[PDB]
Amino acid sequence: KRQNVRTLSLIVCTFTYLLVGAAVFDALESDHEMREEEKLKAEEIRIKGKYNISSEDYRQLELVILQSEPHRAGVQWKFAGSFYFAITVITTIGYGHAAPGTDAGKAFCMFYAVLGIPLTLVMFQSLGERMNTFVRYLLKRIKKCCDVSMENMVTVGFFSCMGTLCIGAAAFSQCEEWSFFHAYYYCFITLTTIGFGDYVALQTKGALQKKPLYVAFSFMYILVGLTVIGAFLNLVVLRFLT
Amino acid sequence: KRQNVRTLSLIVCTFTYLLVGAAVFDALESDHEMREEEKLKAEEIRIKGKYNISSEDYRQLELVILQSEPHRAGVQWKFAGSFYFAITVITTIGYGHAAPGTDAGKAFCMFYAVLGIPLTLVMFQSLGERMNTFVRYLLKRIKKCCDVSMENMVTVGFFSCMGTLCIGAAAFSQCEEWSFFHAYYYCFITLTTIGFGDYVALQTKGALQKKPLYVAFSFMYILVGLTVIGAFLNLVVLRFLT
Ligand SMILES: CC(C)CCC[C@@H](C)[C@H]1CC[C@H]2[C@@H]3CC=C4C[C@@H](OC(=O)CCC(=O)O)CC[C@]4(C)[C@H]3CC[C@]12C
Ligand SMILES: CC(C)CCC[C@@H](C)[C@H]1CC[C@H]2[C@@H]3CC=C4C[C@@H](OC(=O)CCC(=O)O)CC[C@]4(C)[C@H]3CC[C@]12C
Ligand SMILES: CC(C)CCC[C@@H](C)[C@H]1CC[C@H]2[C@@H]3CC=C4C[C@@H](OC(=O)CCC(=O)O)CC[C@]4(C)[C@H]3CC[C@]12C
Ligand SMILES: CC(C)CCC[C@@H](C)[C@H]1CC[C@H]2[C@@H]3CC=C4C[C@@H](OC(=O)CCC(=O)O)CC[C@]4(C)[C@H]3CC[C@]12C
Ligand SMILES: CC(C)CCC[C@@H](C)[C@H]1CC[C@H]2[C@@H]3CC=C4C[C@@H](OC(=O)CCC(=O)O)CC[C@]4(C)[C@H]3CC[C@]12C
Ligand SMILES: CC(C)CCC[C@@H](C)[C@H]1CC[C@H]2[C@@H]3CC=C4C[C@@H](OC(=O)CCC(=O)O)CC[C@]4(C)[C@H]3CC[C@]12C
Ligand SMILES: [K+]
Ligand SMILES: [K+]
Ligand SMILES: [K+]
Ligand SMILES: [K+]
Ligand SMILES: [K+]
Repeated sequence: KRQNVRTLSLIVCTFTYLLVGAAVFDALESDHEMREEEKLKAEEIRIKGKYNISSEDYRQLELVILQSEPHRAGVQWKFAGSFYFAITVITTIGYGHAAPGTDAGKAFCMFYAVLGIPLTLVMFQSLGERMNTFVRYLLKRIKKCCDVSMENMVTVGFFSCMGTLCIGAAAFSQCEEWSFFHAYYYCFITLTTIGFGDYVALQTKGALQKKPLYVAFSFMYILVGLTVIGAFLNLVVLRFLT
Repeated sequence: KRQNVRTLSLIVCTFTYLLVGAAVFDALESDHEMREEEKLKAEEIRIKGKYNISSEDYRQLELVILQSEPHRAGVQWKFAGSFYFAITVITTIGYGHAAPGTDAGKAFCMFYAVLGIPLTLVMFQSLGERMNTFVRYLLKRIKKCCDVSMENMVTVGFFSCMGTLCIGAAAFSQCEEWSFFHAYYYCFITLTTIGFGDYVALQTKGALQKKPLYVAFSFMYILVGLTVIGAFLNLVVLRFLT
């Protein structure tokens, strides 16, 4: 019946989209990955030959460097670091810069996520609804000064999202030595709750302990962007959900 | 008015929860992080003293090791690797094992996420609704063989979630050299779309190219668990949402 027809039609489209994306990603990244692997292998071979590093100690050095990578940015388990980790956990971002090393800590993190995800989702939904109402009121007032259609609301939301993305990209590029495109990409990744972790803010020269204003601004920007995205999402998707 | 009262009451509870979580995480991880940092610093100092490694070349070695970490697991941009990356992107997991290195690739990934997230969400919601209806029908048939309350449905969903988590943990522990607790934690992280990236499957001895059955089973388990979690989320969260 329809329900099954729609359920099976969605699956086929999703599978086709996944296949197309995988094919494009392979065709675009195979040569680059091969070249990077060749260059890295040549460099490491040259370094090993020059320094006569033993093969057994190479694995130990790799493990030490990998384990000490988060520690090179300072102390990541202070009050600011713990707050950042909790914010990433509740928002399902998963940056991966710092992870618990204790089984009890892992269990506590799991319980924290379980007890916090629905509350954060409900709060974000309420904030998005309130922002949508405020935006509608502002648009009505502006039109009176100068009825509202959906398309106008959709365009206003898209423009607001683009402006927020541009502002965040400029702010993060002018305070962390990042390119405009790289900052925009990082902001988009952060606001979509994906969290690749390739670019992580508040990880340079101990900014988590010496720049409280920057941390506060980053938290405010993250919350504002999440609220903005939660309105565009529920005003284009929730209509077809139920 | 109530609306603002509820909106402001949610915020206070969320902030208190964040503060409590940050305090607990700090009090639980400060000493462990300090000990790990001290041990790593001592080990690296001893290694540098023994091998007489120059300071300038140490940064180059660290950069080479960091850039070559994904490549140590094989080829991550093949058909299987591209499919895995696309699956992680559309599901907003963000493992971070492989990331694009080209600006055009990053733009394509951003467009892919934008065009794929709503479709995946709608498909997951439909699958969860269908599974919920099937579970209700099965429960009614079982009760007839031996009306349904909401508490019974919640208990059945929780039991199904626990069973799926246990099965996935056992399967991933018996095929990737992992402990039961670590496998359970990794499965929980994967199913919540957090994606810390500390534990990533299909990254050992080139399993992405030599074990197609394992990759297919992992994909099926991920999809099933995502549907199961989405169903429970629909039961608990949507009733209080609208
Ligand atoms: C196993 C997992 C999925 C459990 C998830 C727990 C939720 C069912 C709880 C956790 C936080 C709760 C919320 C915390 C705070 C509030 C504000 C509260 O508002 C008021 O008390 C003032 C307004 C009014 O009088 O309704 C209404 C319930 C609500 C949304 C709660 C609804 C139920 C929530 C989402
Ligand atoms: C209404 C729209 C179009 C504009 C919104 C105003 C922005 C232009 C302002 C509002 C908040 C500002 C930010 C608030 C806090 C900071 C931290 C501040 O950092 C420091 O002062 C310490 C580090 C340093 O020395 O750079 C640098 C500027 C910045 C990013 C500000 C940049 C300019 C921002 C984004
Ligand atoms: C209704 C909305 C607008 C409430 C917004 C609340 C903010 C004003 C608060 C909430 C969380 C706070 C942050 C939580 C944690 C920290 C780390 C804290 O760092 C330390 O305590 C160590 C470094 C130092 O000694 O300054 C500095 C303040 C800061 C950035 C706080 C700044 C003020 C913030 C952003
Ligand atoms: C900028 C971003 C937010 C754009 C998001 C795009 C969505 C508005 C699109 C993308 C995929 C679309 C879905 C793709 C497939 C289908 C199945 C389709 O079902 C059928 O064609 C059979 C049943 C029927 O006849 O209705 C109904 C619409 C729907 C849910 C579409 C609804 C609109 C969706 C969610
Ligand atoms: C109804 C519930 C209670 C049980 C569901 C059945 C499971 C016990 C089965 C169903 C799918 C099975 C998996 C399907 C595929 C594989 C890949 C398979 O890998 C290989 O054959 C190649 C690698 C190797 O040589 O180990 C190892 C077993 C495993 C994980 C299977 C383990 C047992 C599973 C989870
Ligand atoms: C309605 C539902 C049940 C549909 C389920 C579809 C699956 C049966 C398909 C969809 C995606 C497929 C996978 C997509 C990609 C790959 C990588 C592919 O690897 C290669 O082509 C290189 C290695 C080799 O030569 O085997 C092996 C098959 C596999 C695991 C496929 C196995 C079969 C899968 C899981
Ligand atoms: K992530
Ligand atoms: K990550
Ligand atoms: K990582
Ligand atoms: K997510
Ligand atoms: K994520």
